[PDB]
Amino acid sequence: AESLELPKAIQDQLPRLQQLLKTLEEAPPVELQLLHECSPSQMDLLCAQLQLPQLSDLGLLRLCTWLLALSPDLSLSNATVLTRSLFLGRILSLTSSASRLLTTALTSFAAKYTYPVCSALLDPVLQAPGTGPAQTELLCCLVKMESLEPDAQVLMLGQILELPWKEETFLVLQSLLERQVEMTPEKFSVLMEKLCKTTSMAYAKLMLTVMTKYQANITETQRLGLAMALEPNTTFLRKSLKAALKHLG
Repeated sequence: AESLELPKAIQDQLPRLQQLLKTLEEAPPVELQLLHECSPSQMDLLCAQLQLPQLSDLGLLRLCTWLLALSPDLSLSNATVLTRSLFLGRILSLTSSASRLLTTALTSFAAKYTYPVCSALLDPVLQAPGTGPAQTELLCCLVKMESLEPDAQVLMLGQILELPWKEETFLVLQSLLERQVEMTPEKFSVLMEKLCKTTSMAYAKLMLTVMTKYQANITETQRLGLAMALEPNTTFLRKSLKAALKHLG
């Protein structure tokens, strides 16, 4: 309805692409190489017309294998678009842990496109209503990947801090913070402000990780802020948190 046009070669080769995808459900052909004709907006349109969200798990894994062999590499933004089209709907639809094939497809694609996969799925997954352990376990796994390099971890931390904070975010953030990711004092200030401003075990563990792994960054005002956030007897991990707090004094 928005009338964006696919690149000429793509419009022309489109039944061939639909053909190839069907075979995957039954080394990449040059037709897949045509993905490079697309801007990311065109890639989004193309993915929808290919009906990528509707591939079987097997078709998905096979297509990911082909995508991983593409040379040159997909650009950051094109890889971001493809990731969402390939995986977002499937992940959001989970009511149980991801199948072996889904997990294999996602992790092998992320092993190469680590930052693009993580940045592509983090926001929409966390911002979706009713996101649960089946969704957060995959996000936790992504952010723990050894191939998510130190600078990409810094970038993901910045992205997580900008999200509204609820239990699912606490889990993913704690997983990333366990890796000892560096933060500018400005980012650390945001983290502390949100932390100091609760009933869950996930919030307790997040708090504990921050107080123990980032002790060197905690200012006296932040310490007092933590002190206030801890007073009540309703909180989880009271004893460990009090101990961690006393250590900062």
